Amino acid sequence: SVKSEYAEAAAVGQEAVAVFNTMKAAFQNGDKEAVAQYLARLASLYTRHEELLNRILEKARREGNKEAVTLMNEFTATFQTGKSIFNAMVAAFKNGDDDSFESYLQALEKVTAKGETLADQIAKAL
Ligand SMILES: O=C(c1ccncc1)c1ccc(F)cc1
Repeated sequence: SVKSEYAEAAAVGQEAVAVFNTMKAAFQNGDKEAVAQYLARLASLYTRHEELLNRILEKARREGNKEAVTLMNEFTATFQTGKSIFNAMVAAFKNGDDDSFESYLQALEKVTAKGETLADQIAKAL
C-alpha cells in the first residue's frame, strides 16, 4: 500500500539522519576522509528518498487523496530546500570552506527538524 511505501521511505530518511550525525562528528574531529565517504553515502540516500517520495505523491494523486497530495506537495518542497542546502554543503567541503560547511550543516538540521511534524501528518493521511 502507499502507506507501507511511506514507512519504507521514512526508514530511508532515518538512515540519512543516522549517517548525517556520524558525519557531523567526523567533521568536528577533522576526519576528512570519513566525511567524504559519509557525504557520498548521504547523496545516495537522499537520491533514493526523493524517488520514493515522488512515487508516493504520484500514487496519492492517482488515488484522488486530496489531503495527502496537499501535505506531500508541501513536504516535497521542503525536501528540495534540504537538498539545495546539502549540495551547498558538499561544495563547501570540496572547496575547503569549513565556515560555510558549518553554516550549511546547522541550517540543514533546522530545516529537517522543522519538517518533522509534516512528515508525521503524511503517515496518518495516506
Ligand atoms: O534536508 C533534507 C535533504 C537533504 C539532502 N538532500 C535532500 C533532502 C531532507 C531529507 C528528508 C526529509 F524528509 C526532509 C529534508
